[PDB]
Amino acid sequence: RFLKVKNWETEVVLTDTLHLKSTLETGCTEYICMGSIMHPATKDQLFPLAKEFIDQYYSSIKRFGSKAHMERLEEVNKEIDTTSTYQLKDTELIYGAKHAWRNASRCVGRIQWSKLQVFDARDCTTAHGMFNYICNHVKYATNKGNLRSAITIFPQRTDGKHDFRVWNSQLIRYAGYKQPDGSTLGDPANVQFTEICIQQGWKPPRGRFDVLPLLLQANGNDPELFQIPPELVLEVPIRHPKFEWFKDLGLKWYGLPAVSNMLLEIGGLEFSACPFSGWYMGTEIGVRDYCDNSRYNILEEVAKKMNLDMRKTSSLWKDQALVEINIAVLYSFQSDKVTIVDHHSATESFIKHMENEYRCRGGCPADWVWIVPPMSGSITPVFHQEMLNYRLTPSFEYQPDPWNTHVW
Amino acid sequence: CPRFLKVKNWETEVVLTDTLHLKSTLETGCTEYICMGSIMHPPEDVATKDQLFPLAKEFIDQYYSSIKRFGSKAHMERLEEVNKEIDTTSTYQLKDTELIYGAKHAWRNASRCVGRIQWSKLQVFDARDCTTAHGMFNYICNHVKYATNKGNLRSAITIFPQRTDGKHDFRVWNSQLIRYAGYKQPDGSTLGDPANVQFTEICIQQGWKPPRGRFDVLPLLLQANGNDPELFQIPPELVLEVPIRHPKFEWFKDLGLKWYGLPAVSNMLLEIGGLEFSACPFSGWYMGTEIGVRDYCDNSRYNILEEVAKKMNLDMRKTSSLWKDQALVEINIAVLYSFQSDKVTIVDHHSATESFIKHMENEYRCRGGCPADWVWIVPPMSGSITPVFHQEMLNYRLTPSFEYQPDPWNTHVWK
Ligand code: HEM
Ligand code: HEM
Ligand SMILES: CNCCc1cc(C#N)cc(OCc2ccc3c(C)cc(N)nc3c2)c1
Ligand SMILES: CNCCc1cc(C#N)cc(OCc2ccc3c(C)cc(N)nc3c2)c1
Ligand SMILES: C[C@H](O)[C@H](O)[C@H]1CNc2nc(N)[nH]c(=O)c2N1
Ligand SMILES: C[C@H](O)[C@H](O)[C@H]1CNc2nc(N)[nH]c(=O)c2N1
Ligand SMILES: [Zn+2]
Repeated sequence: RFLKVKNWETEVVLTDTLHLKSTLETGCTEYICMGSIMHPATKDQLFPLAKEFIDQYYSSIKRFGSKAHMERLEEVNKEIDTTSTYQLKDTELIYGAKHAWRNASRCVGRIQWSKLQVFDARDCTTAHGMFNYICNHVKYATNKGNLRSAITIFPQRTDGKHDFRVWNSQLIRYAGYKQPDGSTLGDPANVQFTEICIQQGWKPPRGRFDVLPLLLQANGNDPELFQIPPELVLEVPIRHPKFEWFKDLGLKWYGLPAVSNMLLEIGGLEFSACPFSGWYMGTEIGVRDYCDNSRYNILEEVAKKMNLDMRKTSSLWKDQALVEINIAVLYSFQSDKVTIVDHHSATESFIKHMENEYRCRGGCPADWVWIVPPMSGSITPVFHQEMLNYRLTPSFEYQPDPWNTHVW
Repeated sequence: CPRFLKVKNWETEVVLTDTLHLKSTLETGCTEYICMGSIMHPPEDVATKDQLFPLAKEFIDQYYSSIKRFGSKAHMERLEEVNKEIDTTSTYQLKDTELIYGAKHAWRNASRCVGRIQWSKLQVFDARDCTTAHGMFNYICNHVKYATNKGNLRSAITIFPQRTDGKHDFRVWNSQLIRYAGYKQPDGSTLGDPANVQFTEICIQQGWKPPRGRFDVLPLLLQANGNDPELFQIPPELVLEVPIRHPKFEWFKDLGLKWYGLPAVSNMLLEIGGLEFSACPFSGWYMGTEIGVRDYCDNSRYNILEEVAKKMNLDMRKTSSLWKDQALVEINIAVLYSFQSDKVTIVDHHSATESFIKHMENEYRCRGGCPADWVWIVPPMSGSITPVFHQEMLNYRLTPSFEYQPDPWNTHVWK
């Protein structure tokens, strides 16, 4: 069936055909919707999946059923038959990575999807190799503040006992320390990871914003610690354009958001190590990272310096402080010429991106729960935009944390 | 389908277990290959006898289970009595006790409502003896006066006769009992509430003489027994309003904004045991954001962000200054302050979302679940600093329920 989606602000109606191509389940059924749930090979499995991907690749370059296409099918078939897997061509790898981003239903930044620098690291064999590759990624992506989207792809999974993994959840994150008095210093999101680094030999500064070491696992071996050279770690001290006292809060963040714990799937092949990076939407830092109760939780401190009456919730003192923090963050990044996008501009771009995809591609899978910003929702255009969510491959998937799997 | 489904709160780590979804009745619109969770809405004929029996039995069973008389003599007798009614008259009538139970539970089952901790405290007004629009007007006026209660608002529903053949429907044509007019101007601009321009035009055609102001309370347009609808003015003394002022910004009053105290939705259909109540206005009290974010700041509504921001002397040329966000917060601060000052019941979005979490938890424990639509439950501003943002929810449709129905002017056969 052709499915329609309406924008209730502009009354624009798009028609979705693309969803007809998905073959992977979403978690919902006819009788129960799980749209707010965060997470609901063999030779015989592998070839149909490879064939599907090869087919859409040669279809994408307008040479479906070509001599080259047919040969590739045969090439891939023989290679699965004789090795229980196959290797992607470089062109395929790049096409696959861009489309995993394209298909990422939860990403509001996908207007950029085809500007992705793809680093092929499939010849890597050791944690030291991974560290070199990651350093180059970071240096290239940071670009002195003029951030550039990139992904580095390490060797595919083989038998499951020789996985490459980046144990860090992002390449750059701050440590979190569980205090004697039961509280938390630094980032409470990373307390467990920090403890593993400590246990593995990392000597913690025990400050509020200590950059974590890289913890890297190659070919299924024990992971090894590495310090990212500090000149590669671009950071922004947070200040406020009106409140002189804001800089006295001591807040800072890092410029490069680079998620490193997801799994890239292309044509049935699994890439368990594929750190990918872009640039920040301000709310990621200013709302979630700084103001989640289970994160840096700074609302009370800021509201106090703002001298706001904090006794009753209906004074909306949290909401006032939230906006000012997010102002400061955008101002700080912009003053230091570090790429950042505000949630108005970002969501705006995403609506334009949806219109592009519906025209040229017949749809765009999108997850309203994640696309709508964590503040000021309904004064952004995506709030009023009906979206259809469905799962297309290639894709980025969640995977279990390595310390639950690995035996040393 | 699995017997136990789990939901997690990502802030508190609390994990709840849902068994109530097993009692789900109609489809959600999703399939296993697509999710329609952000779609707003995923023939003139009525239920046949065969369609009607199992729906009635289902409801009667559920009623007697609730009062701990399942399998009792009374239960079996009521079953038999209902069965005979349907067989000889192709429909049946609810007992008052059943009617009150069904109405309370349609609210309890309303996945999009954040206010459901209050569900058992609902004043049900039985208007199934109503025969004319004048009578509907009498019932609606009494409802408004009772629910308003001089500002100490009390939740209530008034239930007009159920549907019979579908050519004799009772309808309130208004979408809410109390709403403001909108008037499209020859030059393309709108006066009043742009959301209501269509309904307003209908009223004007029906004879209404419009004041043509910014906040003119609309007349009731009331359809009894399938007849042409009739106009009635609500006695202005029955319409509680709050002028919007600001605890710090003295100039805020000069904006001349006000809103009405009583949110009373009147265009939904109540379904109980396969019976359809097409006219069933229900009312509660407001969450601030319903007025301060949506009513006032939606672009296709009153759209006041700009004018407020200018009076705040904000720099408005760069979106990254968050002038919209800054203005939005102050507007919502004003609304809560004005209502509280005038002692009209209102709830802020922090308090409401916290109550709903406690409510949900209690429902999971005492009922085996609580259907919730995250896309509607999370407030239109400051989402993640409310506890519902981090709460996984399962959405599914239980009966009795409130349902959408077609706009009456689109279907009505004019006499
Ligand atoms: C270029 C600028 C980008 C911006 C502004 C952006 C923005 C965002 C935001 C705000 C989220 C929600 C994050 C959260 O709340 O945790 C997100 C999710 C996501 N992004 Fe993007 N993103 C960008 C680039 C990219 C790139 C380059 C990739 C991959 C090559 C990517 C893949 C993803 C994926 C897979 C998710 C969802 C992960 C999940 O399911 O948990 N994004 N993005
Ligand atoms: C008592 C105080 C109440 C509060 C604070 C409250 C709050 C809300 C809010 C904020 C919404 C979202 C509205 C929107 O964005 O359009 C909503 C929706 C809804 N409420 Fe409640 N509500 C209350 C009482 C009631 C009552 C008494 C009923 C019925 C007996 C009810 C039934 C519903 C239904 C059916 C919806 C969703 C309508 C739809 O699907 O479009 N509510 N409520
Ligand atoms: C409490 N937060 C946990 C939610 C989360 C989990 C995982 C994983 N695995 C991955 C996630 O990725 C979000 C993401 C991914 C990529 C991003 C890029 C490339 C840029 C950007 N600005 N934000 C991103 C944000 C998020
Ligand atoms: C502008 N978009 C309108 C979306 C909407 C449509 C319908 C219908 N039909 C009914 C709706 O009801 C929302 C609602 C219903 C009852 C409420 C009560 C009883 C109290 C309250 N504070 N808000 C309500 C809000 C909303
Ligand atoms: C497209 C989207 O489903 C639509 O804008 C919804 C989103 N969530 C909402 N949530 C509430 N409470 N009220 C609404 O009117 C809407 N509108
Ligand atoms: C329970 C709920 O699904 C969860 O809190 C989600 C809601 N929406 C989100 N949206 C974004 N962008 N990021 C998130 O981490 C979340 N968390
Ligand atoms: Zn769904």
